[PDB]
Amino acid sequence: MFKAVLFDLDGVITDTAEYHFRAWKALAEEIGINGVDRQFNEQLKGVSREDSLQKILDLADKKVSAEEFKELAKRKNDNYVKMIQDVSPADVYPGILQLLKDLRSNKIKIALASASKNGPFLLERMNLTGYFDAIADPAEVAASKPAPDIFIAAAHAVGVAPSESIGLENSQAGIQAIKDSGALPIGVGRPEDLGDDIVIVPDTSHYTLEFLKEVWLQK
Ligand code: NA
Repeated sequence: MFKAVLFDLDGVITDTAEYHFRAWKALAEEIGINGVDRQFNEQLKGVSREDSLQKILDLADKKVSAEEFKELAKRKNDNYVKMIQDVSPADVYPGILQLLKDLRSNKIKIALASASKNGPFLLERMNLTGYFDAIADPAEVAASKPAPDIFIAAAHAVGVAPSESIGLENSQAGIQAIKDSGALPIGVGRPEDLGDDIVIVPDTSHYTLEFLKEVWLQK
């Protein structure tokens, strides 16, 4: 039987992408740049804070000093941190609290494998801290998704190998990272995005202990 489940945060436990988008849009309005919409925002996902800002400036060929650039970037982060003060237990995705309860009661380890610099804080705001055995620190990995480093780190932190683990993700890069770690992926989304060679469920309500056990047996 699998010994651990490795969770991403965004797209699995809750939505942080909406708050990043609102913070970038507010920044662009402040500096007078048009075109930061949700389609455009697809180009900012999984990209560094600095590269995202540059893509926004390039919409208007807008030049700023190195100083101004550093401070516009920090300003957007400050706004994002303000916005997530309102996250609550009601923001947890369907199925996820019941899964955490069932994993804990069956002595299966629970770890976070997220790029979020605010993971510990967000789990505290959602009242989930007491379910998690470890949180991998994204500041300590040498390579980001699709590299396997953050999934290796999450597994190791709870005393298991990835090969003993299931990983849950909604992104192409995260699924590849789980695959290359040695863990078993179960995606949430559609195979058109995530692949034909893994099990995929259409939404998080399908993530049940019974289903995870079925997928592990059949792998
Ligand atoms: Na995700």
